[PDB]
Amino acid sequence: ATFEIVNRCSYTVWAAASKGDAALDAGGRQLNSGESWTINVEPGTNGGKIWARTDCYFDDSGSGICKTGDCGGLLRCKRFGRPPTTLAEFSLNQYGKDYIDISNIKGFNVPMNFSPTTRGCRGVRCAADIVGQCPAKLKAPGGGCNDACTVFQTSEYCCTTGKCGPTEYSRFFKRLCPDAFSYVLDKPTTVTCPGSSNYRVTFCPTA
Repeated sequence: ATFEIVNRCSYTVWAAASKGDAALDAGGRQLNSGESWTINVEPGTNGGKIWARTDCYFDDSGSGICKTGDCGGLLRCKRFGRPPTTLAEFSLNQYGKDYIDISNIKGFNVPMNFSPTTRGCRGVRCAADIVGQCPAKLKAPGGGCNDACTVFQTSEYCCTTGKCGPTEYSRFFKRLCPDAFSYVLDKPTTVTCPGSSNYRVTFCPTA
């Protein structure tokens, strides 16, 4: 499947693409405002994620640090990034279907639209100003709005017993972005697309 990752933000982002134990394609790249990066993701990829990282510094060897979404200090991500990170999540060619969603379960850093470029399903978007409206206890100094599991590490926010309800904090993310997951057991906002669809992830889609 091909994904075109487009940075419509007015600031630079460092895009990242991983399936948790391996890079997808090059795994990361700098995108200045307006730039597009086309990657290929192998069919059947399960549990892939794409996200943006902000305020990064990397040296010659592709080592350094980002204020949100850092993936162990590497330009080319092999592992998932540190919250807060708005996530585009996908599982491809799962019994003939592709499954996409956007999640705020690991917080929010940059607004995102995640849309097929082929026929047969609709996209999803979380474009609200979550960082500007973020509850004081969830604000991340680096920028971004953390989820409550990252901040407080309780069974209720992290849904560690597999039983948990919505919370004042998950309702905040849900009120601003109803089409994104707001906690682990939220009513799914997954979109089912034809198997082998192609996609565009756009950062700052309204910008």
